[PDB]
Amino acid sequence: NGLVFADRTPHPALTEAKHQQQFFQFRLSGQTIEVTSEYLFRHSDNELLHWMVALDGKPLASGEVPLDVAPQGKQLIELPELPQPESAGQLWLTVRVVQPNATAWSEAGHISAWQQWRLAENLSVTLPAASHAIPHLTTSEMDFCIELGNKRWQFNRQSGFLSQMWIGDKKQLLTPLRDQFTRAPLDNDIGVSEATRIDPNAWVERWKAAGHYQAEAALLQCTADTLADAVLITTAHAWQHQGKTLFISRKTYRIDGSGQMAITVDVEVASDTPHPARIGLNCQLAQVAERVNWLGLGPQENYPDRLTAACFDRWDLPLSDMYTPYVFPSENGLRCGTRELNYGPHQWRGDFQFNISRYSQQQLMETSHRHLLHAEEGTWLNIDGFHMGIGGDDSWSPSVSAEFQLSAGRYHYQLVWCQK
Amino acid sequence: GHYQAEAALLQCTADTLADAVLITTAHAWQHQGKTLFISRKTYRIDGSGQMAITVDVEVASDTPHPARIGLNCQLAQVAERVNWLGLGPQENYPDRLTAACFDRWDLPLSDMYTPYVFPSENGLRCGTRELNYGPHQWRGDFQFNISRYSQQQLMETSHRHLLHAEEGTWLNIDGFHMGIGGDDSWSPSVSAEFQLSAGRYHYQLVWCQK
Ligand code: NA
Repeated sequence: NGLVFADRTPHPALTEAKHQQQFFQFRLSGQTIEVTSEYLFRHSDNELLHWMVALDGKPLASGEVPLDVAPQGKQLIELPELPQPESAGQLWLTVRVVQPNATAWSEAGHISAWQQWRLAENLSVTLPAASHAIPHLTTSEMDFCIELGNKRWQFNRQSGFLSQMWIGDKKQLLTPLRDQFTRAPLDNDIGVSEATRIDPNAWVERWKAAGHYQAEAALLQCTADTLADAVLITTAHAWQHQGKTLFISRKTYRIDGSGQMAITVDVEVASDTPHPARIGLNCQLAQVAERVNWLGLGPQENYPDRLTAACFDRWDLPLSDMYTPYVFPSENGLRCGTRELNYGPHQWRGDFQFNISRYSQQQLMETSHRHLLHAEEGTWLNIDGFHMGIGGDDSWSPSVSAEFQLSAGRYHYQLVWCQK
Repeated sequence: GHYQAEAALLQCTADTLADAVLITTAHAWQHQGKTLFISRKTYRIDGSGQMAITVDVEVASDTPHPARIGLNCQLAQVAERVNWLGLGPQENYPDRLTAACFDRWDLPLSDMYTPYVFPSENGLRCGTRELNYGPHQWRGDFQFNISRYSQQQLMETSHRHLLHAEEGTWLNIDGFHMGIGGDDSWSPSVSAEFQLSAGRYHYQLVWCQK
């Protein structure tokens, strides 16, 4: 039940505790930062404030101001009028309180508090320079093949999914790109439930009994169209369990001249089915790469009801760090509010949540101990428009708060998949 | 500048499909060089006369959250009755809708107008899946008001008795609408969870004849 492993390696939840338990509070108003001390006895005499402004990851300004705050007191810090941003994007402000001198309990340079705000945002209005290339639609009884130069997209007409992609003669997928509404159950999803003594109120059991894990996709529609400068693929699927429709998924794929695939997804969720664990897509990628790069919340694991500690910046970690090694394996390694993701030859743009690793949701839920896991061929990807909270007020009864349950009935998300 | 903002056209293309015609548009609302709103739409007209409209709006994070995200027009038709499947039968808003019930409702046009002595936005009905007026039918998941008075007349006139009915019927169909508040009437009182602050909004509508 610990915040740390038995060998004292931190769980991701330790960072969330550090941030919420901070001793300095911050408000922003125009160009003024207000800092409040929550110390009862000491002055801030080993503290200074580092601030920085970045446009979509790229720094534009930074600076330092010594902190001089009495117990329970306030200090007003006025930012210099900041250089105007050139292009489009959202400006972000980050502050951190740094301890310059070593103590009996910390190293010099130790970070004790932090906070972020959105500043000015300029929206992209200018039409991206209209390219000339034009994608080529090839139709057979079993498939739709889209070709742009030497890039190839294959849609299966029987199953209704993007079943393979090609750059030249190099294939990208080991498993087709499909919808996903399930996660490998966390301890909070399971609670005190067991094979010998089932607890029907637990999230895992409501999910099992409704047939979420056994749901079979059934194609409703699958059409292909040529436009002026692109090809459009329209699909619709029903997920059913023994006659009862659980979810309907409606998608458009738009592949244009610049070689980008715009995916638009619209999902309906039956009001009387237990709210699903996630609403997204998954596939098994052929490529295994070293690093993972993203513009979003990080660097550590973060979930919708546990993402306050994470900051919005540009992050770059090795693949093995995007997986959290819980002793009892479960869904893990998510990062939220991501605008861009980069892995090997692939780039994904939008506003989504993701995890990425060598283990599939199926392997994670079938294995009881972490040492028993084996890396699978390629890399398993999950990209969710929406993901249920993880809870934790206790681990023996539903604890996910109402504002974190996927309960809206109708959902929308869009992604762009291209090459970097 | 929300009231003074002018729609600038970014894109407007047409494509013929196997069974339909698809119109794509994009607009940007600006004031003194700042982009407030961007609206991206597709209209799809299929073989059965139905028009499917898809809208995606971006709102600038540093502009004050908008009062509504929707569409308007002035219809030529003046009909006796309004018929809808949604919350009703009385006026209801996102932070004042619990009393309303979901069902099929049917009222004379004049009932779709609340005669507040000082005139303002009035008459909204929320959580609607279907609206009927004359030979028109709208389907989706939206909020609406319908009346003989433009938002503009309503905002320029000070006493209800000084209002005059306009030719035809003004229709407002919103994907989203800001709460009304009222914990008091002398400071901002709309609670955070009823402000339109998500930055990106999506809604869809089918328009047909019946
Ligand atoms: Na008025």
